[PDB]
Amino acid sequence: FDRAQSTIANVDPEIFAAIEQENRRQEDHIELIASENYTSPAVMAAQGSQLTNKYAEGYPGKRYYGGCEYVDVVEQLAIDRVKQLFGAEAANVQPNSGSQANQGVFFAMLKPGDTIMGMSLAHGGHLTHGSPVNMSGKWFNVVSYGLNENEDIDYDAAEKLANEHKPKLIVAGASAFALKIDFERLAKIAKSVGAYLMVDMAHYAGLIAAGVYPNPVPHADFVTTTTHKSLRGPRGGVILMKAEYEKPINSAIFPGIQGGPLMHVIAAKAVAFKEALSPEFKEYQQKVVENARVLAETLVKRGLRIVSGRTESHVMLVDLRAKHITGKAAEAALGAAHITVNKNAIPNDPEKPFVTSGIRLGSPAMTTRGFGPAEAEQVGNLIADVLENPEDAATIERVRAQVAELTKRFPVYR
Amino acid sequence: STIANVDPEIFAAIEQENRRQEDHIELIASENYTSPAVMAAQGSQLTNKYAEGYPGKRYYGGCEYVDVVEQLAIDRVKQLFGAEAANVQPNSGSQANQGVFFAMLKPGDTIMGMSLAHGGHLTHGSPVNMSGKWFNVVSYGLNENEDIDYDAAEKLANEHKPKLIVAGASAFALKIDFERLAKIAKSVGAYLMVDMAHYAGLIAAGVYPNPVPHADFVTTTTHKSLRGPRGGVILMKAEYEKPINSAIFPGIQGGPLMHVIAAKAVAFKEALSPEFKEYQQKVVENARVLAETLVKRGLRIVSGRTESHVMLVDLRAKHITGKAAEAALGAAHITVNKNAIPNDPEKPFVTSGIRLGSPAMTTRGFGPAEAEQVGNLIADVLENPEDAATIERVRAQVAELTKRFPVYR
Ligand SMILES: Cc1ncc(COP(=O)(O)O)c(CNCC(=O)O)c1O
Ligand SMILES: Cc1ncc(COP(=O)(O)O)c(CNCC(=O)O)c1O
Repeated sequence: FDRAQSTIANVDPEIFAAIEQENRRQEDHIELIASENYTSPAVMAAQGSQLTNKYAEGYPGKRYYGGCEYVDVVEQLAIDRVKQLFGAEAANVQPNSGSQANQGVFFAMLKPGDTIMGMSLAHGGHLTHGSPVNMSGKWFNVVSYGLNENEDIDYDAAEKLANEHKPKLIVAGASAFALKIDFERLAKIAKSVGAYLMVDMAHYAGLIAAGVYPNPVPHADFVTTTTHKSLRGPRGGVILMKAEYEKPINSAIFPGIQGGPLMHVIAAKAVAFKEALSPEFKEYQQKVVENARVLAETLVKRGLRIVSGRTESHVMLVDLRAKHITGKAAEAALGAAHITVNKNAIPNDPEKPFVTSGIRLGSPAMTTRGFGPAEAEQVGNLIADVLENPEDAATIERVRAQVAELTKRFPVYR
Repeated sequence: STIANVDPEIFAAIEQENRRQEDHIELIASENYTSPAVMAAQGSQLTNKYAEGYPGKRYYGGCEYVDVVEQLAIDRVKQLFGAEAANVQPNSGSQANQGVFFAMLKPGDTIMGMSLAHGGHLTHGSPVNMSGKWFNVVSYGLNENEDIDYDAAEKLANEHKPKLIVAGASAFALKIDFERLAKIAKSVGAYLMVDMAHYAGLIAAGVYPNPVPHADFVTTTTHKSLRGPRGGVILMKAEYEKPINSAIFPGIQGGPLMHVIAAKAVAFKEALSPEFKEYQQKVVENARVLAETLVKRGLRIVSGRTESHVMLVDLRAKHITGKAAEAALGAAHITVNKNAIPNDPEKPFVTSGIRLGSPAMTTRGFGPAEAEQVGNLIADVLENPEDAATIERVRAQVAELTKRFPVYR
């Protein structure tokens, strides 16, 4: 237990080597997975702290164990800051993940077998929004809604579904949707059938905090989110709720579905929220939206199609059919050229779910490492180059060579 | 980008918590001090990676190096406990338990677990926990001798026919007869799940009976006596590998915390060393000596002895409640927690006992002599909890101990 002797290299050479290779992989690859980001050294330092040694069951000033004076300060700062970030009436910063945040809401307000509404997985919804192989879909009755012919959210069909099936709770938000979501319209739909509105803003949370994407907080009963992704924090979850749901939400997280919170991660959440309150963060998110638009614009110029026809956020879904390539094949080829994306089903995808006709692209990560409009356009063209000739070794080589020039010029961690 | 520069408030709070861990003798049985190497791992850049799925079977590309990490964690924890399969992704012990429930049960099914009043955990069927709110819970407890009442448990099993039986505890000092519990479960066609969270480190070192050969599922925290990062693990027989893995993902979790899994692997590496078995031998020794010392001073140990890291102290002969004992001891910089004893005459928030554990103090270097001194220091406070002179004298001696035995050097 000497900090000079107990280093990863000294204790575990294998793990040391793996972490080192992952550090270099993060430098040497252009990351375009929309859910990924690079969190600050300050954030990482916090969850590498001795706060992992503390059991702090309960809430600030209301713990089961003693000695929680300082972790109470930590958690309350996290609570106050995330409340300030989104203008929420109350908050819970203990969810271990985005999944647990969502489950926390379900446990608080629902009973197994209740009917819920959520965006279909096939049209950009998340697993925890009602997938039959997820708890949300196996232990509850799920009625899903999707997009219309214009590839915008079909609010009319959702309203008809709400009146027909009378859900106890409506889930909104997405893992792969490029446009602004009309939270006010959804709140009216939910109120019209006496349902709760839960918005999962995990992907947009950073953009919302900077005010470059609509805030669901004034409209929703509950707002759940991850602290990683566009919020650029540590890996974990947060529940935002109206004051009237403070008691059941806090009780649901503990002792409902969790035990001792990860106080070291909560500290990291607090550091991330502090960063998110700065003017620099708003400037970062403005560049996130700009880079995403430029990336989508460039792909359209090269003959690709964007689902919904445009992006109004950090993310886009690219229809690949014009280049006669599957999402799976595109993901692999792009990967060989050191560009990380992920395959993703498009609306009415003619391919199998594990094959798909599209790729999901996001700008938060590349924006964090300093990419601007010019680089975003270059990346778009590099992507198209691979898509038009995915198995040509010479093409992959040329692109990988240019990617190397970008990553050397824009290092992630200095 | 340091915490001090970026977030002065959080930095100061962390520094204060560092000092608090040094300046207090920690006897909360679930607490420990994990190594700098472990902390460094979950402070790594692996927090930047989404790795939904399992090694070699991810949704996303670029998982080559986190795959090496997770598989090292899986292989090492399999080796530590002789398990046929393992899942190292649970975010906590609670999620580890929920993973098993989601895999094998449907809402409304009947389960058996140790009662909370007799040392069981929240996730073993508490009505305000998921385990107890969405399932029908039949609890079993201790007999008159304050050992597990296996006869009553077998009768309850035959009567209520649970689909699953949970064993393990948060506050039980004796060796649990896992083989007996397995026979019971098999007789009624029930699964046996053992939650070994408190004993996992002792079990890895072979100083406490291993439930793995006898149970269908063994869940645990990676913190506590195993001395790793905060998180959970499921160990399971090979025939249940698929439903368990599927239940963790995409069942109840999403992206695993790869930085914490790396920290788990480092902790498992440490637990495989000869130094760890020697550590756990000292853990058992110090707990026994602590219990022995308290008995000489007139206190009583629930179950009459300890065979592990933990003990539940009956405080009634000293005419002090667990609540008062915890408060007075805390003032003297000795951290314990109140705990109800079997047939406790006091209200649940008052109790007639305190739970004590040796893992934390053993980790910072306490031996048999220090364990005995701590026992006497505790008894001094218990016998005069409101005496200012007694609290100060004990605090001064505690200060002498924490200075000679620093947690982090
Ligand atoms: C919208 C949304 N909500 C929750 C999650 C998962 O949270 P986790 O911390 O992984 O339990 C996600 C995750 N999706 C990953 C991705 O889109 O790549 C999500 O999108
Ligand atoms: C036996 C047992 N099982 C699960 C847990 C909690 O896991 P967590 O990571 O907190 O969700 C515990 C926890 N107990 C606290 C204590 O005993 O002090 C446990 O003992």
